[PDB]
Amino acid sequence: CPLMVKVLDAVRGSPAINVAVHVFRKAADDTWEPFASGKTSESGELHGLTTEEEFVEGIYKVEIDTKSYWKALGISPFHEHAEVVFTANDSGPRRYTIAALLSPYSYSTTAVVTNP
Amino acid sequence: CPLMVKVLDAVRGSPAINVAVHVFRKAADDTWEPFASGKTSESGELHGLTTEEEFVEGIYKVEIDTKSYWKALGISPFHEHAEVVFTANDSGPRRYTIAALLSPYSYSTTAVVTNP
Amino acid sequence: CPLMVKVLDAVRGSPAINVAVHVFRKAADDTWEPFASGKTSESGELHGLTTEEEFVEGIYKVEIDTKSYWKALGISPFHEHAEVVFTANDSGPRRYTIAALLSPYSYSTTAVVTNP
Amino acid sequence: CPLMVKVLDAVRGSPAINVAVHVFRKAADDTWEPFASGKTSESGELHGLTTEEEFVEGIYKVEIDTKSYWKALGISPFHEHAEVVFTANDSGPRRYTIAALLSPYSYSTTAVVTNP
Ligand SMILES: Cc1c(Cl)cccc1Nc1ncccc1C(=O)O
Ligand SMILES: Cc1c(Cl)cccc1Nc1ncccc1C(=O)O
Ligand code: NA
Ligand code: NA
Repeated sequence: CPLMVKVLDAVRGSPAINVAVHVFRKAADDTWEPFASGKTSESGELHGLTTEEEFVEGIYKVEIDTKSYWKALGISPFHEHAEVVFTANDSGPRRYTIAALLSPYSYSTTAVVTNP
Repeated sequence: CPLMVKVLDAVRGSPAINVAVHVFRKAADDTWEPFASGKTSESGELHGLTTEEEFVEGIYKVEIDTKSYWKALGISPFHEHAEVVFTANDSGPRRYTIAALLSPYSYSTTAVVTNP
Repeated sequence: CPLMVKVLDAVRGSPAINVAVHVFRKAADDTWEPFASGKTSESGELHGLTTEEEFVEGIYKVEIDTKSYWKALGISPFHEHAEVVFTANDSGPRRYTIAALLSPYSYSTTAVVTNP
Repeated sequence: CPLMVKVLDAVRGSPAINVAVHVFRKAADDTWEPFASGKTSESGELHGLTTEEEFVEGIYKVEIDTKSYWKALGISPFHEHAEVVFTANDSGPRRYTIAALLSPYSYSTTAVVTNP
């Protein structure tokens, strides 16, 4: 699998567990079409979203449902969700990790792109 | 000025100047309607986007055009843009500062919310 | 004011008020000598730490007393403090803003450096 | 091993490879005594720094030698190093991951503390 998502909690110092993640691919008419989805594991990670054959070049959006995560902890958050929008490019390294670090009023996101 | 956007560059240690910003508001049919737009000044700040009268309750999306910023400086970055999606004014009028700190493969965003 | 410190709270979406800050400068025997100190105001900012005359070339350490900040709000955080260590004025006088964004188990820090 | 260090590069979107890391423990006279050290691997990770028997409660400092990392890439950085100072506590979960995300003029750090 060429795409993994990892989510961390900056308030508790822990993985962010059971967070819903939705991935979309941009269609030719500029709409966002559902591509893959899941929930983070006990390690904060979501594996197996796609395959090499399916993950062709194009623009993708990863939506992390942060508002529901904070509400289940009893904490009032700012954002509706965190959105990560990027182009997949076959020239570059082949494995994409999209990571996010969550606080109630802030988030940080980075990409780690590597070649096995 | 109940909505201000501030952008910093983590590579240069400077304000991020001339960054385009587009704000949208979710309409009653669930589409994103254009609401306001502008670009950051020499201080990295974008003022004057809206007014207390026009900035009603709603779900707003602040799109910060990070790719165009980096490409103008000769850098091929990861993200298409940074998107900040939040509900505003649901407990009455507030003042919002949306800030972002930019790197080629990462960004952080936070909100400062005050009650005038 | 060639040195300013700004601190934000990522849990509340607000300035971090009443945060103690201690600045040190490395001496010719390699020890950290006390240089200046203060606390952040209602805006999260600490002004007036030093002057253009006293802020000579050197290696400086800005210690932001994050643990004491969180403990006063009822939160047991991870870090003792946040430390920012940098060489200043090695190409002539500059103005430095040291900013930090705080969560219980995380912090981000960045510098804005300008030439007056 | 109860302590792991992980370092990421926000400019290149990659692990930060071959970064020197030094760990110190605070002594009774308030000085910092060398405890363990190493260099990050090709995955940006440094394993095997200590053992359960040796990693007793106390105050520790993790110094990440970011300045040398950026200089070897040809990039002028701001900080001398990144410093992470924290108390180890036997009550909490048993495995500490200290992670840092590096840019030339900024860094973010978080702790992930979990129980096997
Ligand atoms: C310091 C910082 C980090 Cl580390 C990350 C994101 C924004 C900021 N800065 C701000 N964020 C919100 C409002 C104001 C600022 C500022 O730096 O003036
Ligand atoms: C340490 C950190 C910060 Cl400070 C901010 C955002 C992500 C991370 N962590 C990661 N980011 C990307 C890929 C992996 C990780 C990780 O911590 O395993
Ligand atoms: Na309401
Ligand atoms: Na010089």
